[PDB]
Amino acid sequence: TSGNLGSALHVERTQDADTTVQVRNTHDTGTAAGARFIASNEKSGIWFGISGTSNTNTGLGSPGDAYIYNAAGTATGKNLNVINNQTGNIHFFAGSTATGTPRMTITNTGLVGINTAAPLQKLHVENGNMVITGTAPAYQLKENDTTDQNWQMGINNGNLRFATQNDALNSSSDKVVISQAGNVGIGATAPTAKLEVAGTIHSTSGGIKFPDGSVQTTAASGAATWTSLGLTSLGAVSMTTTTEQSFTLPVAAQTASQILVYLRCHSGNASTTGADDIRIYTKEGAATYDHYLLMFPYAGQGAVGYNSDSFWLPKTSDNKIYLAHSMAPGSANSGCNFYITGYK
Amino acid sequence: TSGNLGSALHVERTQDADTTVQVRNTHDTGTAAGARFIASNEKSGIWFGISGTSNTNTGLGSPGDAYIYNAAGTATGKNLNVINNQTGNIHFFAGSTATGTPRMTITNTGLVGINTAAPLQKLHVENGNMVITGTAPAYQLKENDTTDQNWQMGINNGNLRFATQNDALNSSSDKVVISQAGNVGIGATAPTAKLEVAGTIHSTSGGIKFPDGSVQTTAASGAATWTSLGLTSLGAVSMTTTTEQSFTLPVAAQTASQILVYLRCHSGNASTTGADDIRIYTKEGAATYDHYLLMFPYAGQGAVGYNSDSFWLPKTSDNKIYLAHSMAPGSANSGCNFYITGYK
Amino acid sequence: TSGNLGSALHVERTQDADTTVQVRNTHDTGTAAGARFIASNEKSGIWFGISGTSNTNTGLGSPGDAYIYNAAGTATGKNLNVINNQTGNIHFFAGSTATGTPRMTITNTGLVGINTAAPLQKLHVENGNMVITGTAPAYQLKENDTTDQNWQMGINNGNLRFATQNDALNSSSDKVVISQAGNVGIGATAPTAKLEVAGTIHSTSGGIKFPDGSVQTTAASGAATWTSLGLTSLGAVSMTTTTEQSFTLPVAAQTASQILVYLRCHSGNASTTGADDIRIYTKEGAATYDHYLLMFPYAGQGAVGYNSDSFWLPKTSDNKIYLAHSMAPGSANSGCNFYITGYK
Ligand SMILES: [Cl-]
Ligand SMILES: [Cl-]
Ligand code: NA
Repeated sequence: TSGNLGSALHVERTQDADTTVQVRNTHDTGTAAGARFIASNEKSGIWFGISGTSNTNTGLGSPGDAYIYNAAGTATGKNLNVINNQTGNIHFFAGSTATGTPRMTITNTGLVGINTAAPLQKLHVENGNMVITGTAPAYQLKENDTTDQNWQMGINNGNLRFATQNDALNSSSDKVVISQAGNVGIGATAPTAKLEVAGTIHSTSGGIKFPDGSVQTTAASGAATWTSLGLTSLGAVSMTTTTEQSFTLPVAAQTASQILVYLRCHSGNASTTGADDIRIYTKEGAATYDHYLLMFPYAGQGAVGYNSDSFWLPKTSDNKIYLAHSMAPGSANSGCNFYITGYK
Repeated sequence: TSGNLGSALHVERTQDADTTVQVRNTHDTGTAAGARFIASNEKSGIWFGISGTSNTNTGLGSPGDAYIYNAAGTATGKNLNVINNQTGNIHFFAGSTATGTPRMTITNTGLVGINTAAPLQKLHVENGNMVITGTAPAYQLKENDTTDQNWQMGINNGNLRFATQNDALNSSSDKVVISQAGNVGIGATAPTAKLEVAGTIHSTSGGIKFPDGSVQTTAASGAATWTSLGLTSLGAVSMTTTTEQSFTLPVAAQTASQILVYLRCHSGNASTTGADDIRIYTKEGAATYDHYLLMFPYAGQGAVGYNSDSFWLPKTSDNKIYLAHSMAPGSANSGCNFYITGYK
Repeated sequence: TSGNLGSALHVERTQDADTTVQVRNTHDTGTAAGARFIASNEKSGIWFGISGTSNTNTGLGSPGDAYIYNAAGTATGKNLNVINNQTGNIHFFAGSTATGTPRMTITNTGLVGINTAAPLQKLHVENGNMVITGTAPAYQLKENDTTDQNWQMGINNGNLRFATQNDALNSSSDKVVISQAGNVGIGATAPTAKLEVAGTIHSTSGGIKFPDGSVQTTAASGAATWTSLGLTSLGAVSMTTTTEQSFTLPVAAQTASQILVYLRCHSGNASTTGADDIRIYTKEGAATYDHYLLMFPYAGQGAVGYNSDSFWLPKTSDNKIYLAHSMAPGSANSGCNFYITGYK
């Protein structure tokens, strides 16, 4: 050996010039003219050449085109393999020599760049857009470590559709839609509102701003109208005790948030004298919700005093309402009538 | 014929070895050295070769590179056609022999795979990402069966923009935006809220959860303040009938949801005796909304009883409010005054 | 010269036919059989040929395949350059001759079409889908005029993730997520609601529709329960003036929206006679919020009249509440007690 690291037909000439094997045909008018090299076996073959400037064989291309043609012959299923056993790239230059920008590049590590020789991802389009077309084209994302939990962004009937997809990529399930109108739907598919959500909407912080006056809300709801019950008595009121009196709410209101009650009292020639702050209230455990009505009996008087109030109380879990005299007025010539008149 | 299914220069040798035509140039230092085959017509030609390891002709590549070069000559508009007339693939291998993973594959049915020989879509990037770059690069989706109802996902000024697009792909109309801040806007373009929607937001089910206390709301709105009208009388109250009395609401409140009213009554030496549950109410068709005030005249008495209440009633479509004595108290030494004092 | 615009081995024949240089090997059974052209220098070389139908050299492909093979030799880092110095295209045809649809096209201006010879963008997939696969594959959009303000649509654990990204494409920050469940989150990452927004939600117009009854809301919030204070006196009421009396709200309610107050009055043998419309109100600048309670003293009477009311008033910025007699009733045998009983 020498340690110096450097055929049926062999053409060799050492020179500061291309050593060239040329095939040539200058016939400018023959429909079948051309020049080409062919490598073949007994079944098929591969051709490398250029057609004449009047060549009509569209199987190879247009007149004057160049071609690399792997023929059919009697062979089937054959590949054409383009192989760079090198750490360089495969460069495709079109409309320039190699001094131009490579239109496409396949690096030695598998990356593919369009309009860039240095791709950053497996496919990288430099300084340009991408488009896909069809009757329902979709950009799909297939996750390999999971099973049938894939995604896609597609178009259908002008609606941009974000849909899940299976590992076979053939059973989409629309989850989000945006129409040409600009309306978005999440679980809806014909979004009429600017944003329809077929489900609960949650503000984790901040709450909800409104458009008429930029109203900011982070609470709940209220009311405006109510169901009347007329003068539905809650029971007899004792006039002789200052202890707590309970009353059971009508079944109809046992499902309400608020109840409206009416308390009326009168006193003529009473058996006591003094100010009775009647307390009306509902209970949620320790908490109470409290209203008062004044009843001032004056013993012996030849007249009749009277008072009433109508007010709202929270409807609580125990379905009761309570009443308590601060001073027992007495039943003599006096009265106290307690009614539930509405609920909501 | 035989049924056995199997040139200006013809090189044939049947053998268990490559039959080879070789051109060769070992000049390692010439700036113009190389070896190549050329097929040409009278206008242009195509070269297949390798340059010398000191070749400086950058039109073909870097020193020592291999090349397929379709020349310009005097020909214009010509194609280079790479043709596999076979049901196999076109394989591009870079950095390996054919025993490696094909970097790119073009199947016989038109599918293109990067890093996979078995693509599932027309373009399929196996085990890698895709990126597009520019000053406003966009992934576009063109629908062919429709006319100018296309979509795209682009970037502009750090904002991810989902915009409709025409079949010419040159007139985007932003519909959704997400900023680097993380804010989303639907019909807005400078989203300040975490989610701005230039239009109605609809919860089809579930309603709306809140962040302070996880409040869940599926209703509407209420109030807190109101417009005062002072003591604006609603009209004279008859003291002599138990039939329904109507009164017309002031024009100012005819647009409100609720009205606040004040009813006062007094009775001295009256002409009747008994409990009068005065009923004050508003009407929506069959429905009524009802309050009561007690008035207990006592004939002959040398004193004056008095009562009043101030309360809210729904403002209804007929713009009226009504009053009804359960017992006519009489006008003698007595009075009933009815006022609308506010609305909201 | 003539103005007419039209080698170590030179093969030329002008004819209406291909002028052909052929190399051929019909050995159908040799594991090493093949036919090929080779261009080489002293380090490496490039081969163009076809393998025998029993050729086992997988480095070139499968038996009978055709190949363009840029060899390793003693050369490193070398490119294979495919160059069309023409305004035409580079066409890749697979499964057809050039009369078919080009599977891939590289135009002279750099555009790349799959299944189309006339691409509209730098990369254009005609009548087909695109898919990317991996353990977390992403479609990325890199903006060049800005610095580290890029976007991407990826998949991770079945969740479609819209995340910002840097110009190095290696530090994603999830901003929007959609789960296989169909739930969307903006700033959340495990969306439980159909739409979670970790921040304020803004309706620029239209407001908010609801699902139970299609309720439409564009306002704010209300209440239902409240904090009781019992009978907490607001101060002494003067009985001798019709001028405005102020009272300071308890510190506990100075942070509330509404306050609930209780006013009681009684009158026996008074020193005046007439109707006193006691006015109770809160102030926001010019605006007042007004309730009234009737007190009708009757001088000399041998009885005691009484009245009370309990009602809600807006809690205003000045933390005061006010009271005003329309006629001073007098302190003789009479009383007026004013309490704040609740707030919310
Ligand atoms: Cl009275
Ligand atoms: Cl009262
Ligand atoms: Na009274």
